Amino acid sequence: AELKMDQALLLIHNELLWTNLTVYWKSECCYHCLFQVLVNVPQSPKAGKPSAAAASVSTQHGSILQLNDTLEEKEVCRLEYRFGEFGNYSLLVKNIIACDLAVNEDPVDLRSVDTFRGIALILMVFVNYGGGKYWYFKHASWNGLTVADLVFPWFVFIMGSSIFLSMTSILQRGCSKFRLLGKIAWRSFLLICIGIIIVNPNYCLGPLSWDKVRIPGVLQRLGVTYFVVAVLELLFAKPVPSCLSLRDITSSWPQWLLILVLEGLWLGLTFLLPVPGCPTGYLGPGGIGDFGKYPNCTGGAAGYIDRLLLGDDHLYQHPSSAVLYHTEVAYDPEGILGTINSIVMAFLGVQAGKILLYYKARTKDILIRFTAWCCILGLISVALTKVSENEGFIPVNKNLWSLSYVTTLSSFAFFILLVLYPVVDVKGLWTGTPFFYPGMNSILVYVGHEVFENYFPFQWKLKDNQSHKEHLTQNIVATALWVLIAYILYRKKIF
Amino acid sequence: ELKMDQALLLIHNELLWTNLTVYWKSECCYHCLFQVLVNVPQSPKAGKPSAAAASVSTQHGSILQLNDTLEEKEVCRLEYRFGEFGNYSLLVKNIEIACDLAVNEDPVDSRLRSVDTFRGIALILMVFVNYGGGKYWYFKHASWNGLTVADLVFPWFVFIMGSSIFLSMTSILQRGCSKFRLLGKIAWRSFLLICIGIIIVNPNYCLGPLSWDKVRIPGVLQRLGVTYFVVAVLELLFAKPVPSLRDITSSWPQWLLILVLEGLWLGLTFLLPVPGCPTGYLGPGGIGDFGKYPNCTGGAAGYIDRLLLGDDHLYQHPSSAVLYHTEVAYDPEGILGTINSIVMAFLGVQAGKILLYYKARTKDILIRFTAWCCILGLISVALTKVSENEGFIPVNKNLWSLSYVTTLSSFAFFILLVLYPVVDVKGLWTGTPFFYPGMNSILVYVGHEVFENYFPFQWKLKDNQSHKEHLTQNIVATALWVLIAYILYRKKIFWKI
Ligand SMILES: *[C@@H]1O[C@H](CO)[C@@H](O[C@@H]2O[C@H](CO)[C@@H](O)[C@H](O)[C@H]2NC(C)=O)[C@H](O)[C@H]1NC(C)=O
Ligand SMILES: *[C@@H]1O[C@H](CO)[C@@H](O)[C@H](O)[C@H]1NC(C)=O
Ligand SMILES: *[C@@H]1O[C@H](CO)[C@@H](O)[C@H](O)[C@H]1NC(C)=O
Ligand SMILES: *[C@@H]1O[C@H](CO)[C@@H](O)[C@H](O)[C@H]1NC(C)=O
Ligand SMILES: *[C@@H]1O[C@H](CO)[C@@H](O)[C@H](O)[C@H]1NC(C)=O
Ligand SMILES: *[C@@H]1O[C@H](CO)[C@@H](O)[C@H](O)[C@H]1NC(C)=O
Repeated sequence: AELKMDQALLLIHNELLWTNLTVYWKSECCYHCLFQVLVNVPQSPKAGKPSAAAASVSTQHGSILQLNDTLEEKEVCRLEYRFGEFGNYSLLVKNIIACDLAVNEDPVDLRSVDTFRGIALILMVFVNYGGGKYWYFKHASWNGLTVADLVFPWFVFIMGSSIFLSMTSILQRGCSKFRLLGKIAWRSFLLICIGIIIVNPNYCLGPLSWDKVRIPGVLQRLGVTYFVVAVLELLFAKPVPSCLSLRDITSSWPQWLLILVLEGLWLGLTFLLPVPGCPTGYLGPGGIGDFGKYPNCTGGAAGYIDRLLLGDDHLYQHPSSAVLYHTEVAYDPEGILGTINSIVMAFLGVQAGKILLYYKARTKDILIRFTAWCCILGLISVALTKVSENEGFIPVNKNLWSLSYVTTLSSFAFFILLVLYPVVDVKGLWTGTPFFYPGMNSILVYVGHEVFENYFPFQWKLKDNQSHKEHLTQNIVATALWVLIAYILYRKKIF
Repeated sequence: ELKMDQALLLIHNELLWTNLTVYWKSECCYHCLFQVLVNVPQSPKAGKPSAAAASVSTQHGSILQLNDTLEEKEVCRLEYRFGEFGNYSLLVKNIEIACDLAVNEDPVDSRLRSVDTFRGIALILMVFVNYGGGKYWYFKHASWNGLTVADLVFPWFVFIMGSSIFLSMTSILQRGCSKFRLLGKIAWRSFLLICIGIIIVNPNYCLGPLSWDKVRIPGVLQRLGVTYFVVAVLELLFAKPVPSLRDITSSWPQWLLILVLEGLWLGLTFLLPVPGCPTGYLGPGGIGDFGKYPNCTGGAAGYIDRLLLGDDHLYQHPSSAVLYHTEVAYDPEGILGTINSIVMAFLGVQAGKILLYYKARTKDILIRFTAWCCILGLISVALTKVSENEGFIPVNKNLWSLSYVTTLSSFAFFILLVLYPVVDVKGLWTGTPFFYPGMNSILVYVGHEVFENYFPFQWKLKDNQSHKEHLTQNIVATALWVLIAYILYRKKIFWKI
C-alpha cells in the first residue's frame, strides 16, 4: 500500500474541541534532535466527530511522539513507543488530556590471515549491496558500531599484517630495497587510480566530469595507508631473530615513535584547530544534531579540513548522517584527517604480524601476546568511550575514524585472531574453506563486485521492493555467488 | 538551438489566399512517404510574408515538396542537399510560381599472424563503430539496405573466427587428441559465449535491474556462439588429414550441408507466407514501400523471430527506426540470419583450409584467394545488380542477406590476399599495432562492452553537438583499448574469459 519500507501508519484523531494539535516526532537513537513536525491535527468540527490524520512514523528503532498545541504551546501527551514495521497504531487523545495509543493490526515479524581477510571481505560485500536493507547491516548514523562498521577496519588490520609478513619474506629472500620501494609505489598508485576512476564514481547518471568527481574514497585511503605502512616498514626493517622478551616492541621503536606522534597530531588537529563558524573540537553530526544550533558543522575540524583541501563538491554528497540528522553538507567518511587513524590501525596490524612471526615456535607465547594486546586495547577503548555510544571523551564514530573506533576494532580483531590462529593453524581443526577464496583475491573481488554490482546474477527485479526478506535473499545469493567466483579463480590459480 | 547534422530551413511565403504546407523525404529512401515538416500560413498582406521555421536533416540528401493545404496541388519541389549547420531561407512568390532557395549563412562542414592481424583490424573497427564513431552517418549501421563502413566489422570477424576454428582444430588433431574432449570443449565454449552475451552484453543495467519480461535474447555474442558451435561441430565431424582441387573433394560433406542450409534460408525468406504481409518480403516497412506494409520489418525473418521468441525479447530500436519510422521490434542478430552467419563462418573455414593445404607454395595460395574473391564478387554482382535497393537480394545488414555474405566474403578474401604475403612472405609489416586484439578478441570485446561508460573511454563533452569532440573521444577510447590489449599481450594473458 502507501507504506514504504520500515514505516507504520498512525491514524490519529482528537476527542477534543478547542485545541489544534501538531504531532512531533524524534527517533530515540538520536542524541539531541530537534522535534521535527510530522502532521497537523485540527479541532473536531462537532462533538463526537473526531478529525483523523494519517502519519508514517519510521519504525527502525523507537519514537518519541511529542504533542503540544500551536495556540498555547502546552503539553497534552508525550509518550515513548517502539512501532513495528507495517503496523497500524491509533492514538486516541481525549479528556479524563489522556492518550492510550491503541494498536489496530499486529505488525509483521599460516592461513589464519587469509581466513580473516575472507571473512572481512564477505561481510564488506554483504553490507555494500545493502545487507538486506536492515538498519543493523548499514553504516550507523554518526556514532554507533553497527555490523557494517566492522568490515573496513578489519580489512586494514589484515592488510597491515600481510604487509609485514610479505616484507619480511621478501627481505629474507634477498631482494634489494629499491625494487621493493618501486613495487610498493606502483601498487599504491594503481590502487589510488582504480579507486578514483572505477569504484567511486557512478556512471549510470552520466559521464565523469572534473567538477563532480569524488577524489577521496575507500580504495584511495586503502592505497595511501598501504604506501605509508610499507614505506615505514621498509625503511625501519630489522632481521627477524620467549619469556617477557618484549623484543617485538622495542626493536620497532622508531615505528612506534612515528605512530605516537601521528596520533598526537590527529588528536591535536581534531580537538584544537579553530573551525570558522563552528565550536573548536567539535565531534557532533551537525544538521539537527546537538539541538540544531550547528546546522553546517558535520565532522568538525576533520570536515572543515576536507572541505578546504578538496572542495565541498568533490566529497560524498550523501553522507551516512543524511538519513537521520538531515545534514545538508557533504562529508566523506574517508577524508584526510582519518587517514592518520587508518595508518595507525594498519600499523597495529603490522604489530600483530610481528607477534605472529617472531614467536613462530611457541604457540602459548603467541596466544599470551595476542590476549595481552586485546586486553590493553579493550581497556583503552572502555576508558575513552565511557562504555556509551554518545557520551565519553571520544565516541566510537566511523565517519571520523575516531581513535576509540580504531582501538575497539583492533581489540575485536585481536580477539578474532586469538580464536582463529589455533584452530586454523596450530590445531588445524578447520581450514577456513568457504572464506579464504576471496582471502587470496581481495582486490579483484572488491573491484569486480563494484563493477558488476547491477548485473543479473547479483540483482534482479523483485515482487515488492518494500520487503526485507526479498532484499536479504538477493544479497545473500549475490555474496554466495562472489564466494563461488573467488573459489573458481583460486582453483585456476589466477591471483 | 540546432541539433547535430540539422540545418535550419526558413520558409518565406509571399502568397496571399493559399495556405502552404511542406514535406521532406531523405534522398536515401527507396520509397518513403513524405512527412509533414511545417505549415506556413498565408501572408496577411503584401510586403509582410508569413515566415515559419523548421529543422531539416542533413546526414544525406533532402527532397522537399510544396503542396497547397486545401487544393492538394504541387507548387514546386527541390532536391537541395543542406549543410550541417546552415541558415537556408526559402522564398516562394508569384511571378507562374517559382521558389528560390537562398543561403543566409554558409554551412560549416569540411602462428600465421595474418589471421591475427585481420581479426585485430576487425575488432578495432568494431570497437570504433560501436562507440558511435563520431555519430557519423557512414560510421553507423545502414538504415535498411546499402553497405556502410560500420556494416563490415562483424562479417569479417565471423569469417576470421571460422578460419581460426579450422586452424586450431586441425593443429590439435595433428598433434594428437581425442574428438570427444574437443567436442566437449567446443560445447562449453559456445555455451559460455551465449551466457556471457545474454547476461552481460545485450542488456543495459543503468535503466534498471534485469527483468525477465524484457530480456533481449538475440544479439552479437549469442549469434557468435551459435555459429561457432555449429561450424566447429561440422568441421570436427568431417575432418580428414591434410595431404589441384584437393580442398573441395575432401570437404564435399560439409559443403553439401552448407548448400542445404542456404537453400533452406532462401526458401524460408522468399516463400514462407506471413499473416497480413506479402510473401517473400524484404522492405523495411514503416514508411518504406510507400507505406503499404507498416508492420512488415524484415518479412519472413522478422515474422519467424517474433513467432519463436516474442515481441518483448527483441531489439526494440532497430536500425530502420531512425529513417523509416517503424514501431515494431526487429533484432538484427535474429534466427534466419544465423544460417547466413553459419555460411560465412564456413567460408572462413574454407579460406583457412586453402591457406593450410598449400602452406609450402605461396603462388598456389595467392591464385586460390584470387579465384575465390573473383567468384564471390561475380556472385554478389549477379545477386545485387550493383545497386543499393534494386536487384534480387539487396545487400542488407539486418536480414544478413546472401548478397551481404557474398560481398563481405569477397572483401575478406581480398584483404587476406593483400595481408598474407606482406605479413608472412615478405615480412614488411608484422601487424604491429593491430594483432594484439587479434590475440585478445573476446576479452577486449567484453571489456569494452562492460566499460563503455567509464571515464578513460567516455567523459563529459564540452559541446555535445560537435562531431569533432565525439570523433576525438571515440578515437581516444579505441587507442586506449589497443593499449590495454598490448599490455595484456605483454603480460602473457590470453584468450581465457
Ligand atoms: C501534392 O499534390 C500532388 C498533386 O496534387 C500529389 O500528387 C498526386 O497525389 C495523388 C494523391 O494525393 C496520387 O494518387 C497521385 O499519384 C500523385 N501524383 C500525380 C501525378 O497525380 C501529391 O501526392 C501531394 N503530396 C503529398 C505528400 O501527398
Ligand atoms: C485551529 O485551526 C483551525 C484551522 O486549522 C483554525 O480555523 C482555528 O482558528 C485554530 N484554532 C485556534 C485556537 O487557533
Ligand atoms: C513543546 O514545549 C516545549 C517547552 O516545554 C517547547 O520547547 C517545544 O518547542 C514545544 N513543542 C513544539 C512547539 O512543537
Ligand atoms: C488501520 O486500522 C483501521 C481501523 O479500522 C482501518 O480502518 C485502516 O484501514 C487500517 N489501515 C490500513 C492501511 O488498512
Ligand atoms: C490559411 O490558414 C488560416 C489559419 O487557419 C485560415 O484562417 C485561412 O482561411 C487559410 N487560408 C485559406 C485560403 O483557407
Ligand atoms: C538566420 O538568419 C536570420 C536572419 O538573417 C537570423 O535571424 C537567424 O538568427 C539566423 N540563424 C542562424 C542559425 O544563424
